[PDB]
Amino acid sequence: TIKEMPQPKTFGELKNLPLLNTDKPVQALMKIADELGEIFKFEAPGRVTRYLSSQRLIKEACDESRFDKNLSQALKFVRDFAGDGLATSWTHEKNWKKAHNILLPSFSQQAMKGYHAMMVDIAVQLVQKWERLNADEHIEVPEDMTRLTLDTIGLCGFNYRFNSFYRDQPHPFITSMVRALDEKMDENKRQFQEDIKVMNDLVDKIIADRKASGEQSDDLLAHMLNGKDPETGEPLDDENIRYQIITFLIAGHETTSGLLSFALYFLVKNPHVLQKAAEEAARVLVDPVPSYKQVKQLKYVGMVLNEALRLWPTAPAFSLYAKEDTVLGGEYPLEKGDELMVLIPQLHRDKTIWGDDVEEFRPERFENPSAIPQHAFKPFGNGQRACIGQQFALHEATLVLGMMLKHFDFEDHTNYELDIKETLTLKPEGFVVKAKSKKIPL
Ligand code: HEM
Ligand SMILES: C=Cc1ccccc1
Ligand SMILES: [Cl-]
Repeated sequence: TIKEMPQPKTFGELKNLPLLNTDKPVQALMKIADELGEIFKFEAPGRVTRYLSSQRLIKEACDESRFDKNLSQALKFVRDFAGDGLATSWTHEKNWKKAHNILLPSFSQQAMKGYHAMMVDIAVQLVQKWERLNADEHIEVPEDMTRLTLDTIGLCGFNYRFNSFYRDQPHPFITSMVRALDEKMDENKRQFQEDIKVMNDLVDKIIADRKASGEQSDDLLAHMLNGKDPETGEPLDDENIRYQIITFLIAGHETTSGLLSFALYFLVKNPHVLQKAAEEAARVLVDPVPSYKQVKQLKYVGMVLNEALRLWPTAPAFSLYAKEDTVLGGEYPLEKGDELMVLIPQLHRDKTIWGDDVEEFRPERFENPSAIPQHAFKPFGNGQRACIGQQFALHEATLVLGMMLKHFDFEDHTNYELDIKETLTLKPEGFVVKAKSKKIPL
């Protein structure tokens, strides 16, 4: 029997559109969800979508025979730069499945072992930076985590060194990336087009240096350049290879920087959790450099990372459309092409799944993950359109956080007040700490 969806306050002909005129629209959508419940309609001139918050409804929306990935307004904009790269292609575009099949083997267990030494190269630069600070100096947490994650995808994925740790100023790639993208929220056209040229010359250099190289390679770039899809039998064409390089250099670092920064925020705010994870790191990381196998034994560090993704998943929403007319939850009829948005932070606060203490930071929720019902925990998206870089993000973050907890004690010296900046990702803006060295050599 059919139900009418709640809707938040309207503004005449503008409908709900003005609720999004805020620098924190995900946070404002979470509040609407606390007020309206598991589903609400959100209308704008010429548009409608439905925001989902409960596991009981999201488990249906994750049914791939009924719903496929939709390009959100944001992906539609990013598409101007990332083209039909993995993240911004429709599932039905030839190049989505070709590139999925060609690039999947770049995240196999054997590929992950291949990347480990270069992840260590970066993680050691981070540890050295902090070792080298003078007394009383502090650390800008998301700034340094972005330094780490950017350098990690450039080097592991492309054998390119952004050398972020030699810079106190942004890398010309990144800031060009940002102001070209903003320059479609006279003159700022030699400027926007200076930037696009920055992006294009970097992609050009990545490709050309690989070709001029006589070294054998099995990294991500090697797959883009040489791999053949077993289905079509075809390799990627030059145009799509370019889009994939841009896709992975951005998707491959921003969300991972967020996760690291929230995890450390939650550790400093919960000193018993911090002590338990530091104890694990001291017990397990018995050598000067961690090995692949040692990172795999950092069980509790990995539970910390999942509990940080539970509360602040750093790609906080994904969009879907109905493949055919269908009824959601036995209550809401949908027509072919109708859109749904999955509000992941709210899914992750569903008290029917997690119990009443949902706001508490408790990594022990992840002790027995087979206990979690289907579709309840979704920081990496859904189905065949789920994050292809999941294992890469979690290996890098477990390695790096384990090393941080081995080498330093941390102080929340400002009593930092959580302030979450929203871009394509989320981060704790302005988060700073002091790190006192434990004086353990590398
Ligand atoms: C903790 C860090 C990360 C988070 C939370 C995350 C989250 C997500 C989510 C939610 C999606 C689905 C997007 C949608 O449905 O519209 C996705 C897709 C994707 N991610 Fe990640 N991601 C992370 C790290 C990475 C890394 C390190 C890489 C690359 C190495 C990456 C590459 C991609 C790509 C290429 C897709 C598109 C996959 C496809 O549709 O075929 N991500 N991610
Ligand atoms: C970092 C992976 C990703 C890809 C698309 C949207 C948000 C995050
Ligand atoms: Cl529990």
